[PDB]
Amino acid sequence: MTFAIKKIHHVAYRCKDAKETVEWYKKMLNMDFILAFAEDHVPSTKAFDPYMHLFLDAGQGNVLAFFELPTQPEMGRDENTPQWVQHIAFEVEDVNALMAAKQHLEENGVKVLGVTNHGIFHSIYFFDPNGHRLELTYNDVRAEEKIAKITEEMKAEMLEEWSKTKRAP
Amino acid sequence: MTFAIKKIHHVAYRCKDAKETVEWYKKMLNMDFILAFAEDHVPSTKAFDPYMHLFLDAGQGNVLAFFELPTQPEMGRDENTPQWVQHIAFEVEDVNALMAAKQHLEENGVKVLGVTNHGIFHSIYFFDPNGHRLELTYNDVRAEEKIAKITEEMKAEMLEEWSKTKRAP
Ligand SMILES: [Zn+2]
Ligand SMILES: [Zn+2]
Repeated sequence: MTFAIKKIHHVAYRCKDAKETVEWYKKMLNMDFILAFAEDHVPSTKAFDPYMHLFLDAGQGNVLAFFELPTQPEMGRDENTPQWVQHIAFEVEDVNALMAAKQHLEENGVKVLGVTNHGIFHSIYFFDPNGHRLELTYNDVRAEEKIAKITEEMKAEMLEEWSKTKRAP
Repeated sequence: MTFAIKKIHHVAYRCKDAKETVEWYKKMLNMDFILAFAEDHVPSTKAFDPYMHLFLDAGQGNVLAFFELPTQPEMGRDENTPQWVQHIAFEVEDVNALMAAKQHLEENGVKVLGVTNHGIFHSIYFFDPNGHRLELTYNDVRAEEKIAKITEEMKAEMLEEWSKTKRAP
């Protein structure tokens, strides 16, 4: 291979209101507003169809990005997929940070589920003001040791068995 | 604030076939398979409803994650939102890496759009085997200088004007 992925540059979703979204992510998660692009038409088309594209700081140079499309029909969803599948999780340093976040969100009126033990990490869950599913998580102190038990042979075997049976291997 | 977001921990989407997805991301983008969770029922429910949750290495500890839900109705989409809105972009080091990636993808039969100049970064676009919109990008050498021209006052003003008019400020 002549190239390697460095990191996630940005992950983009639709939002209902750019200013309300910027304000919420700053207030609830201290995520700073980096920049915005905006145009009154979609590239290569003439028709009036404005958008605002916003970048938010998600840490270590990662960006959480939104588009507001004020002349498009209201955002919907993939009705064939459960809500818990599509989500974004952000890492916090440790349990003290996760509990701090949980308390802060609750004090600001956000319903928070958790803490949930996923073995290699521990998480809390809440919705953003656009209905996106968010997760905050910290890695278990023994996470790398538990992951390292998965050998390349086990990975191959698990995928093959799953491909054959579509039951948990 | 008593906590800070460190980075994106994982971003999750649905995939149609776990093994084909793992194989494609390794072949096309050299993204390694880290681990998988699988169960035959969704937590807290009894009914047969298996899933496989896979983590792929997206660089610097970021994870691109997928779920395969083999007993659910086929994946769909939000029909009220254009395809170009929801997407994920991964960073490459520089133009040589982006052109290497473009050539590699094309040699493996992937249609690639680009290179597109976005001023602060340069990008190529292609679909994954699940219909997700992918982007590879490298940052312009003067990107930080161009972004630094946006003062906190300009950000406030742009959001206020946009909130009022819903036209590009
Ligand atoms: Zn998760
Ligand atoms: Zn993009």
